[PDB]
Amino acid sequence: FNAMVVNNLTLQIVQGHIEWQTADVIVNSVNPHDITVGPVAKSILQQAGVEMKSEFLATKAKQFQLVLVTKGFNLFCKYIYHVLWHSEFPKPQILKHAMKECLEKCIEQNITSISFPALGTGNMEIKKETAAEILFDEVLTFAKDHVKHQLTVKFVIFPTDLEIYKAFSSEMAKRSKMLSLNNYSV
Amino acid sequence: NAMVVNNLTLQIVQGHIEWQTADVIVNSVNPHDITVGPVAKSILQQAGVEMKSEFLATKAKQQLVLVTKGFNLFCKYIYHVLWHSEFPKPQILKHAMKECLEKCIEQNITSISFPALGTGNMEIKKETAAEILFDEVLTFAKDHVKHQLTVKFVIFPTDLEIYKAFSSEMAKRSKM
Repeated sequence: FNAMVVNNLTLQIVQGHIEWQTADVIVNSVNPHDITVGPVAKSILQQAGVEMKSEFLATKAKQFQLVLVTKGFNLFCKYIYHVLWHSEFPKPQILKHAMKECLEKCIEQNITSISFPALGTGNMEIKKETAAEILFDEVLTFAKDHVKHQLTVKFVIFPTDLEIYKAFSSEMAKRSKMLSLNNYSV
Repeated sequence: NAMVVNNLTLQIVQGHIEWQTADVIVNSVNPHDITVGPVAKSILQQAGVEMKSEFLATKAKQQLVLVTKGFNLFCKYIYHVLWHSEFPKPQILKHAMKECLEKCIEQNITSISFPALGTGNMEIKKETAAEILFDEVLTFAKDHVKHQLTVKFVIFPTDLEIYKAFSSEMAKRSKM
C-alpha cells in the first residue's frame, strides 16, 4: 500500500512535503498566469526562492505547452516540471496529457527519479479517486511502453491530507492485485 | 534490479554515485586520505574541496561512518564509510552498513544511495560484498518496518560483473 515495482519502474506513495523532496525532478502545479497560489505552488516557490519565478516568466514569455521546465534553484532537484492548468481544457484531460508529457520528458533527459504531488486532487477539481485512477493509468502505461528506462516515481501527499493519502494507497492496492509486482515481506 | 520488502524499496542501478540525487550519498574512504579510490575521487571532484575541509574538521575534532554535508552533490548529507585497516574488511562492511541505516532513522532520511562498499579496494569477492549488503538491508527492513526508505546500489557502468553479482544476489533473495 506504499510502494510497488512493475518492470523497470518503482512507484512509491509518500506522506511529506513535495518542496522538501530529493529527486532528479520535482513537479509543480500552477495557474499559468500566476504561480504564487496553491499549497504546492506556494511551497515550491518559497523553497526554491524567487529566481525560480524569474526563470518561469522568462521561459513563459519566450513561449516554451502543458509542462514548462525550469531549474530547481534551492530545491534538491535538477529540474522542476511546472504543470500548467490551462482553463480551456477539461481537468481530467489536462492531467492525463500532462502526466504523459512529464514521463516522456523523463526519457528525453535520462531522468531516473521524479516526484509528483497529488496532481489534480486540488479542491473540487477532480474526485480524489479519479485523479489517482488516472495518475496510475499513466505510470503503468509508461512502464509497459518504456521498459528500457529505469525510473522511480513518487507521489508525495501532504501529511495532513489523510483522505488523499487513503485514495492513493487504496488505488495502488487494487492495481497490484492485478499485476505481478516484485513486493515481499519478512 | 528492484524489489520492495515491507516499507523499504531496494534498487540496483548502473551509473555514477556522485551524480546521484538522494537524501544521502555514501562515500568510501581511507580515513587518512580521501583523494584515492574511484568512489572517493568521484565524490570529491563532484562535491568540491570544501567537503574535504569539513571532513578534516570533523575527523580532527572527533567510528566507521563520518557525516558531512553534501556541498555540490544533490544530497543533504554524505556518509563517509571509514575503512580502518585494524579490522577485517567483511566486519567493517557489515557494521558500517548497520550504522548507515541507523543514521537514516536518526536523521529522518527517506532515500540513501550506496556504492557497493567493499567490492573494490578491499579485495572482497564481489559475491560476498553483495551477500553482506543485502543481509543488512533486509535486516533493517524487518527491524524498522515503520521507517520508509529507498536504498540504491549504484555500480559504475563499466563493471558489468559487479552489476551482475548484485543483480544475481537480489534475484536469489526474491526467491527467499
